[PDB]
Amino acid sequence: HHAGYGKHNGPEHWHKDFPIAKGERQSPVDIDTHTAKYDPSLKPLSVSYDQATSLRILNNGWAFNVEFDDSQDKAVLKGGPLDGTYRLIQFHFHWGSLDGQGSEHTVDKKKYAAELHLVHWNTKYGDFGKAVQQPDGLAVLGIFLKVGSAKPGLQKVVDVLDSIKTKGKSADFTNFDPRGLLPESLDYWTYPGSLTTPPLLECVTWIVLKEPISVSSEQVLKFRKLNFNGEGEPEELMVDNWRPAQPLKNRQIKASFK
Ligand SMILES: [Zn+2]
Repeated sequence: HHAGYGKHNGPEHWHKDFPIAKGERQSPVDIDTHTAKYDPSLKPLSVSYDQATSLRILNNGWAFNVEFDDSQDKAVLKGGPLDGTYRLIQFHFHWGSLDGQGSEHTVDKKKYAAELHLVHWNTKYGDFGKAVQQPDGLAVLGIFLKVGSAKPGLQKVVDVLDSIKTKGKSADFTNFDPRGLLPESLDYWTYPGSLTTPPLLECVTWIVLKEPISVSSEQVLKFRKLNFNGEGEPEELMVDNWRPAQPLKNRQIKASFK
């Protein structure tokens, strides 16, 4: 009996096992576009994914992760609010049971159909395990998904989902280019936050892009065919695996644009 996204083990229960759930810098949060202030000190954001090396895709009962080889300095995120180099380790999505919900962060209370999280860790801390124990250990690039035209660069991911339908299943996923999941503009809000799943460590600098990518209804539907459960157990569809907006508390969201 562990945390999850159900009525008896959902986000509202998670504080019992993880007190930090009611912390001072939890995510996600609602982004009030009118209160977010342009920050001149922010340097240009640099997303260098040309040498990215994907290796596997895994259904971990919470989402599916496309894992990358981070044993070396290849796919990195730098600049913006960021000091030093952050290495891409994995990316995953959160999505809903319907197009009207699914994203973790919200924009003026608006909920998107889904949200992509590209997770990177600060190389100054040597490894991901050590990085999550630091306030500036992680940088997560957040990208909203809306339903409309299909995203060509996402189809490769959609096509393998049938092979990792249940919790614990994984499949080879080499040569996938994450650049195909990026929107045209790199305009972003930024604020200090957490992991959005247990253990909810407040080790994350959040970079959330303003421009959404569009995915087809067909692509998201195949998201919704995944299972939270393991092979051979009662089918629980993997839908609404998102944590709701959390109190902003003593934080300010900064904008990279005007
Ligand atoms: Zn996430």
